[PDB]
Amino acid sequence: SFTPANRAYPYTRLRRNRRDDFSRRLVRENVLTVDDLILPVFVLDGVNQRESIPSMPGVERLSIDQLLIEAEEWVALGIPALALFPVTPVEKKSLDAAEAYNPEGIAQRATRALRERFPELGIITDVALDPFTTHGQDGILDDDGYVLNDVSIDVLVRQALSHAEAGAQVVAPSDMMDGRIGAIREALESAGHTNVRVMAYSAKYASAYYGPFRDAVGSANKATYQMDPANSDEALHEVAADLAEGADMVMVKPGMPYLDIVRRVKDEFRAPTFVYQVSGEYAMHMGAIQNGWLAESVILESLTAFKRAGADGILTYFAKQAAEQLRR
Amino acid sequence: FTPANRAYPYTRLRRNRRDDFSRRLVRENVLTVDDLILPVFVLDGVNQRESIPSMPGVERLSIDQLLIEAEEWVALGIPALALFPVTPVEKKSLDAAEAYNPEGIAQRATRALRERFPELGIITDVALDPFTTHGQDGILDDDGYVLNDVSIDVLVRQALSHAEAGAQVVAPSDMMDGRIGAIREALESAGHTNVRVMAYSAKYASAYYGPFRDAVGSASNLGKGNKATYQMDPANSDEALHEVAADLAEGADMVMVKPGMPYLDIVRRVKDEFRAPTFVYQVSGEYAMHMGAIQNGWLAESVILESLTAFKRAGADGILTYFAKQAAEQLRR
Amino acid sequence: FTPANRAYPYTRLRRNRRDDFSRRLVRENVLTVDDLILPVFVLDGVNQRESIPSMPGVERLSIDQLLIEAEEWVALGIPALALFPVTPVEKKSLDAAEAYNPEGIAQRATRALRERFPELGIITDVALDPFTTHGQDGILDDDGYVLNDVSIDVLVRQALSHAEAGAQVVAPSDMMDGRIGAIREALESAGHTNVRVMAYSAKYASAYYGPFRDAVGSASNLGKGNKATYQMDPANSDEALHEVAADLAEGADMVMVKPGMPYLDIVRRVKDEFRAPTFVYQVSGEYAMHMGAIQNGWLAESVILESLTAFKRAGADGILTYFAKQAAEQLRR
Amino acid sequence: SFTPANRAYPYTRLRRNRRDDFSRRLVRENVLTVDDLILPVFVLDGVNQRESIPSMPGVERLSIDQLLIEAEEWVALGIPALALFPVTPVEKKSLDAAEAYNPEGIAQRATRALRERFPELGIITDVALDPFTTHGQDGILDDDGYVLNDVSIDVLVRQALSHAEAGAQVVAPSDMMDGRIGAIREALESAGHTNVRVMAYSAKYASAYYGPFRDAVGSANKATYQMDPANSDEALHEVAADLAEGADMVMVKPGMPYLDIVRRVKDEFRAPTFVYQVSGEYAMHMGAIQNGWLAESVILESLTAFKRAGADGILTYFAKQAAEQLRR
Amino acid sequence: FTPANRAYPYTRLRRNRRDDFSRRLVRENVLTVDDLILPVFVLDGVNQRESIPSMPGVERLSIDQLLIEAEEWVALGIPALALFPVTPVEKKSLDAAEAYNPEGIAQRATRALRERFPELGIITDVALDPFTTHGQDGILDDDGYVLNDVSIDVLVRQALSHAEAGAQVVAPSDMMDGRIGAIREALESAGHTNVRVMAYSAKYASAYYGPFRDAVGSASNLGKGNKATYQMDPANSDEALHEVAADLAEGADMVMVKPGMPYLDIVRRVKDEFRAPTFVYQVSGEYAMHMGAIQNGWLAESVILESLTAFKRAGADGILTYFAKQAAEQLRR
Amino acid sequence: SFTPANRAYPYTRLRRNRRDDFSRRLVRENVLTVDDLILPVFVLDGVNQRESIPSMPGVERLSIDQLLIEAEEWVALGIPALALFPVTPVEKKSLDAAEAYNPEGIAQRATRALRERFPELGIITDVALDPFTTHGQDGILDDDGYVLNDVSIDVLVRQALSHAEAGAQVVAPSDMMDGRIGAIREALESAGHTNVRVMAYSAKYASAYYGPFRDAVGSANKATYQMDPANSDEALHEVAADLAEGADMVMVKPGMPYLDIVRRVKDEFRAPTFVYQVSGEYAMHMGAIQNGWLAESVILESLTAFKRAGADGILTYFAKQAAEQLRR
Ligand SMILES: [Cl-]
Ligand SMILES: [Cl-]
Ligand SMILES: [Cl-]
Ligand SMILES: [Cl-]
Ligand SMILES: [Cl-]
Ligand SMILES: [Cl-]
Ligand SMILES: [Mg+2]
Ligand SMILES: [Mg+2]
Ligand SMILES: [Mg+2]
Ligand SMILES: [Mg+2]
Ligand SMILES: [Mg+2]
Ligand SMILES: [Mg+2]
Ligand SMILES: [Mg+2]
Ligand SMILES: [Mg+2]
Ligand SMILES: [Mg+2]
Ligand SMILES: [Mg+2]
Ligand SMILES: [Mg+2]
Ligand SMILES: [Mg+2]
Ligand SMILES: [Mg+2]
Ligand SMILES: [Mg+2]
Ligand SMILES: [Mg+2]
Ligand SMILES: [Mg+2]
Ligand SMILES: [Mg+2]
Ligand SMILES: [Mg+2]
Ligand SMILES: [Mg+2]
Ligand SMILES: [Mg+2]
Ligand SMILES: [Mg+2]
Ligand code: NA
Ligand code: NA
Ligand code: NA
Ligand code: NA
Ligand code: NA
Ligand code: NA
Repeated sequence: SFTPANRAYPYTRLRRNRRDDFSRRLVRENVLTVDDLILPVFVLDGVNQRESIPSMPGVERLSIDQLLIEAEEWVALGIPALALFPVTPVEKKSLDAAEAYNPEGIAQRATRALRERFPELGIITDVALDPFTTHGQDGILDDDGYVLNDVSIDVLVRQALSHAEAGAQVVAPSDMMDGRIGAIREALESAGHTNVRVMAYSAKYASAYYGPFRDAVGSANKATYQMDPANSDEALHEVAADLAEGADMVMVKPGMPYLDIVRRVKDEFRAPTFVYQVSGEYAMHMGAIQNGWLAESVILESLTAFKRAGADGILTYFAKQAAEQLRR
Repeated sequence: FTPANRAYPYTRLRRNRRDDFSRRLVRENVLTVDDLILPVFVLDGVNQRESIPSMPGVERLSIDQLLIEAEEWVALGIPALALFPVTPVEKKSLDAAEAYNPEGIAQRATRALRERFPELGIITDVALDPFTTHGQDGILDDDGYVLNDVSIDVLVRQALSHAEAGAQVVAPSDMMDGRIGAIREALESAGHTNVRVMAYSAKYASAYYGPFRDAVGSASNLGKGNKATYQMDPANSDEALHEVAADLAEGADMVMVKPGMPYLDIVRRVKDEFRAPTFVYQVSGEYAMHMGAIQNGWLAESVILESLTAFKRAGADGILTYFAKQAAEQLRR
Repeated sequence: FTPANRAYPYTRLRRNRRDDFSRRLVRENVLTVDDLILPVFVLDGVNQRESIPSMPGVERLSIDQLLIEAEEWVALGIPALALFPVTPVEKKSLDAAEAYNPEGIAQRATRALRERFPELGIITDVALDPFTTHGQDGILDDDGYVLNDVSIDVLVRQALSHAEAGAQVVAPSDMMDGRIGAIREALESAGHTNVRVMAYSAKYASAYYGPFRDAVGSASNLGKGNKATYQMDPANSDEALHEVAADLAEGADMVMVKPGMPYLDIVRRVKDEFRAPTFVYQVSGEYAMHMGAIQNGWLAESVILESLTAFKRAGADGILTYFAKQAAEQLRR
Repeated sequence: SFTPANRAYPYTRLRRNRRDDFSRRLVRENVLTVDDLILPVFVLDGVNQRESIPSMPGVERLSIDQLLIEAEEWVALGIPALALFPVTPVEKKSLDAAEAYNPEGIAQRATRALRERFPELGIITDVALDPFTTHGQDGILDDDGYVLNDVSIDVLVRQALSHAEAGAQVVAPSDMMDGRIGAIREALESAGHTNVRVMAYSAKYASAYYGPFRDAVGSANKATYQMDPANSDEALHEVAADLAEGADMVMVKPGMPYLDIVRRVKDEFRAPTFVYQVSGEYAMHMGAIQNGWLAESVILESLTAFKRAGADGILTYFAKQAAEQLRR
Repeated sequence: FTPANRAYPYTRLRRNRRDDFSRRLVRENVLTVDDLILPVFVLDGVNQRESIPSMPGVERLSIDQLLIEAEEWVALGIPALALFPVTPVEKKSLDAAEAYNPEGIAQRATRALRERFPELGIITDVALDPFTTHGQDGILDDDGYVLNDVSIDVLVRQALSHAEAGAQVVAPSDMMDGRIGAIREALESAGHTNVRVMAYSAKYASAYYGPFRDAVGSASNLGKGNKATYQMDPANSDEALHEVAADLAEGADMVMVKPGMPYLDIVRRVKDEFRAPTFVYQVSGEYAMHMGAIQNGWLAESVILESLTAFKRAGADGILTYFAKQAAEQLRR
Repeated sequence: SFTPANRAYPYTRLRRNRRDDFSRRLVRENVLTVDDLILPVFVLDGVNQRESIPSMPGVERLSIDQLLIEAEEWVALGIPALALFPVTPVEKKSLDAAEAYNPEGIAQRATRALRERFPELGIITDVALDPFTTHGQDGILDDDGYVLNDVSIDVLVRQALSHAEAGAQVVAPSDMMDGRIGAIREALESAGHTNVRVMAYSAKYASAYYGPFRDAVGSANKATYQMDPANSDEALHEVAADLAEGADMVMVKPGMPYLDIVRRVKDEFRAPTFVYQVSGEYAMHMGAIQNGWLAESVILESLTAFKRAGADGILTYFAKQAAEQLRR
């Protein structure tokens, strides 16, 4: 913990280390690097296609060919990994979310293309039913319109397996179903996919910050599976379970509104810990920068906060801008 | 923490989430009006109201207008205001003498509020940059560096002038070393036994302060010194513990982390380690980015209470927030 | 630590190791140029460069040559130098007066560097043995023992002379009790408010110092006193905590563990318990044994960055290392 | 943890205990003894054979008969145990590492000879595939040249069993395969080898310090199984797993470059904890001593550091020299 | 502690116990001669040796005889002696003046030993009851209670007299509050900078002291006051922490728990919480009961090393033991 | 843990509470009561029989009828429980320790008699093979003379079951076999003896203090199962295992020489914790009291130490004397 060691003014003046750039640099506790950045990308069905997102200024949905073009720069900048989010055509959506495990679904096609062209680039696929359900709910519904836990997991498992077969190095189960990490881990192990990583969305909150992402993927009672914003202790039980079930990495979502949770998770478990700077966080910052209300320097400051809080890796729509600034 | 071997399917964390009643039972934290502090920008003159473009919905108010608005703040049960005077350009000087003028805006406003609303807490701002022509946070040496101890001598006089005006709380916001002890020693020696000191303990060198600078007219002074010689490096967490430990030893009744949401890990650490009354400032940048996104239709209004709930969950006792009135109103209902 | 019941085959720790990208994501620590301090050996005279056989690739440099080399150090972004003067035999005395001579090598070098490279940190060495004829680390009593408090009176004058020369940091390296407090009190009383003190807190009685002694010409004095009466016994871990606690109470801005790699457990304990800016010296012996093995072809060059990464993993904020330039160059690329 | 107890100069002067030899001796926190030393030995195939190792000055590879001769002195000095490393003849190397479990392999022959002649001397055998593969990799390779985890374990298990049958009191699995301690433990238990100790190489790093050992055994992507030098938290998960799987002792490797890891491991688990002062550490010290750059006293100082850090036992090529100095 | 889910039959704790070599490897603690302090009873006169019936094998020795025996103690490497003078009845007084007599037994013995055996540590006993006619541990008020502060004034003079005689360590054994600070302040003011103070910090009101009282002739004074007004209640554990914390703050270089084996939990707590040099006294009662049982043939001689190993396992750095010579001899072999 | 709270002389004087009996009584942290005492008793085969034990002054071996007589007083004094140790006739000793589970063995006969006459008195039976083996070793021997772990457990299990059938409320497995608590617990549960307590000898050391007990029971390499006196951390692993295996109470043995272990065990596990003040401890104290070297008050002081260290219950040959003093 912490021992103040009887430090007292004027013997102790904390301004001394702050006096010069060189000593500030020497004592600086944390630094952000390109190794910490994961770029989420919205993937379209077509060819030679890009779309602008109204609530995410500067962010484009990209067909796979456009994705391959942009990825050259992302690789050149040293961005270790992408998180793929397909924009599913409405005709492919169903009550059984079968498109989730379609070997020729966008996510699967995108993964195969990227694994071939950029063998060193990390590909993190999204294991979730809501891009594929007609109702846009995060799983299979019962008569009452409730999301069924275990039946939803059966689909997630087939989906995760389809992603491993496409070559994804990481699968990221994002729908907050209980026990899903264990079921997905059992299935990957039994199928011989020993080295496929599982990045669990462990402490994912029922948040208003997800607004712009719903515009991005075309999907605009979550309180029955996503966490209540008020709860902190509960996040520890979520992470403990996912680690026991075999997650290689655990995530807190949203990010900056939940930095205390990041801190508690890294302190308690000492495991690889990730944080999602969500679409609302990006849009809030971008909106204030374009309005000329905040300096562009808030981008790096916001990312530094994640590192200081204990995060190993950050999912951020700012990943390319950040990488550029870090280099130059 | 002990996980107690909890395992799916015996443990399913969705069961408590199934219904509103059980979510309510297990809910770990709640925000109330008792948690809110409203910062207010105070003009000289009479019948003055000015909109702040970078802070949509926030007005600078002359004192007469402040008193009128305060009726509604008190009616909503908001426990305290933090006063930030908008100092006329002509009253800035090298020596920051306006800081301790009994007829300064902060002193006049404090006297008016204390008389009109005796139960409303008034938190005054103990700082020199509103009163310096160069806009730096203290008195400069011949190298252009802020002199620590000389600045404190001015801060002390100012804090005493606030105590004399009736302020229940003084909040020293310029990051000078040892200033909490010096101000406390002066308050004690002068008989102001119960004047609270709310220390800005862990206050970071931040880009989130942009709109406040627009509100008080300081933005064009930013380049004329280096705030990194006293404000904390955003990278530093352990250092916050040392800041807080010193302010508690020096007599602070409350300790504060500034900025807010970008520093929620620091709020957590500070509350966990010291178990003291812990405050957090949701700064002008944070307000602006939320407001901009809400006005754009990019974010639902519900993000306001989500952002404030976060401060409570992280361990804060009170939150200085430009959303205080909007929040109290929703609460309230 | 809670293991969280992780069990093979559900948990396979090789999955994160499978690819470079995932290794990069989970990597816990990185070394940067911000972490490096270069010690330099400083000669009297002009156009002097001398190779040190027991430290392959290290040169003692006259000040003119130091300034020339410093251009490259600054260009690589190395934040600071630690200066070690090579005192002429004739300037050694019983009273160590050369320590505080404004025209001593350390003072002249500091003044030259501060003028030429204003942003480069200069860490001076506060110690008496470079200036004593007997080569012991302080002033001797009639029993041949180093007098604690009398030595401190000389160290104080020397630290003041460094502050007057412009040094941003003084580093008291002779293990006298209470010396941090005495030097700090003197700096404060004289107005050197911002002069940092980098305490050699947990400095051990070590055989790894051999080559440094060759560098500064002290090897033949080793037998003339007992360093074990002030330097720490290598067996003692708990004792380091007490050393550091005292130096922090006495005002050190940074605390240091010496030797480095053979004492990485101490770095860990010190960082864990105090959460303060923590420094480590990768001493001359450590440099020499790595260099000797690399030159022999017994070890790959990559051991340099491995050794330095270890300091970061153990909890060090900064590393004093004769590899600083070689490391910065690799980094850099 | 730690309470400074308001100790202050001049009331507290830490030099007082340092004043005289007798009080230094009284407060000395740790002492190295011969009980802490394990001697690694490189074992040749022949008779009347010894070889010098260019990068390990003073260290000889020894035929088993020479080993028996030298062991008399090691036993007389009180060295509790040897760690055997066979120097496999190139003709015995294969893709299936079958020589690993050959009842007449060097390790097995050496063990039987030593167990008979010096019944009280601890014998620690090396459970590893790399001395036996043609490719010198630490396991069985797939098409991509990747080391297969579970298939490699199947061989390790047969090897460990062959060592128990030869009489080894300890087997030491050194190849960083996940779950191998558990598999080896299952097999030893099922075969009735209840008392055979398992000394797990738990936190073994992807290190440059292993250079001279590769010269010693004739073997000059490890990053896919050996630990990244940057990682500390990760070492706790490695040790927790090996303890749960049944290790009687856990090891950190390299040694002095990883003393912080030794400290964390002993503090967290309070289990028998070992550390390997590797070939590079030995060569670095020996090179500087022979160059006359460092006093021979660094040997004892380096070993003292392991004790102070929390190690119960130390694998060190300095074991005989250290034992001699400790006695005389 | 984390159990790490270890479970039979995967974990069998008998495997490490199977052979001597593996037992040796995992052995957590060892006793060495460096851990031993021998208490010795010192007579006035010349050519005096007296057997102590309640302490079989222990002799009181005149100084000449002490010096002769000390040759063997030094040859075995025993680091220090604790001296306990057997004060002649005629030299006891109300004012305990004999305590600070430069010609007292303790002072004479210290001077003789320091000259003859310069490397042997001498720990003198700072206490008043050997010098009072009533045998109570300090100066009495008119109610028959030991006056705390007045007793300290005598203890200080005595500690100074020991420092002047050459003692490297003084050990204040009478349980007066604040005595460590007062003695340290006096030693510091007088220039005895390096005289160690070994505090009897947590010393209990014990029945195990019986035979020592026979050794020094105090048994018949026990009823003439109440030791429970300064010695600790055997029931109290938390209280020991407060005793030790105070003695460390007051400047003790070593802290001690008394009795020994009946208080091994206290040794553990004290070492765990303070991480300071920690000593334990295996008192006369403990020696006597072991000796009696060994002489009876009820216990094997091996219990001696078992009892001493316990002190090391519990966290002691050094052990004051009447078995020191017997132990060193076995060790040794 | 502990906060000194800046307490300083003369503001703090710890002698103040020590000034008067009443305040000493108020702050007294621990008190010994008759509820803390368990009396070990040596039980003979005959009728109207008692024997004196040379190395345990004042202690008698008693036939069951004499035991019943003495038990009236023990019950009247409030002693909660006895620990029975039969003195097995040499003719009943064997290589297979079959007498251990004889329904008419001394322990079984004694238990049935006491359970009937004093239904409220706790009876703690000894689950151990050494009173029943010809060789007096603590289990069944292999060819090498080593005590077999799992084969010894098979006998212990039958013995524990015979004690439950005789009515013993507690069985106390005293032989240091690994896993025995679990095996005994499995067997008691399967047989329907749900409420039979298991008092594990968890941290039992290879001690010289057991001498007089061996005289008492007629039995004068234990280092291969009993704990090395030097080891403390190891005791935590012993207790953790016994608790997981189902022990209702855990014990440290010897007692006063191991009070630090008592402290660590109670602090770490917060479980019912017992300590054995062994025969050597009793004889040492009794010998010094009879010699007139120590006051009889050491008896209470020695017992107080166990309470202060964290023990809930104490096995002590002083139980009747202590009970008498506590009452009067
Ligand atoms: Cl200043
Ligand atoms: Cl500021
Ligand atoms: Cl001195
Ligand atoms: Cl030194
Ligand atoms: Cl008094
Ligand atoms: Cl006393
Ligand atoms: Mg979803
Ligand atoms: Mg979950
Ligand atoms: Mg990190
Ligand atoms: Mg300011
Ligand atoms: Mg401050
Ligand atoms: Mg702006
Ligand atoms: Mg709260
Ligand atoms: Mg020096
Ligand atoms: Mg010091
Ligand atoms: Mg040399
Ligand atoms: Mg660090
Ligand atoms: Mg290998
Ligand atoms: Mg492993
Ligand atoms: Mg150890
Ligand atoms: Mg006394
Ligand atoms: Mg005291
Ligand atoms: Mg007596
Ligand atoms: Mg110890
Ligand atoms: Mg037995
Ligand atoms: Mg056991
Ligand atoms: Mg209790
Ligand atoms: Na990272
Ligand atoms: Na509140
Ligand atoms: Na750094
Ligand atoms: Na050892
Ligand atoms: Na010791
Ligand atoms: Na009890």
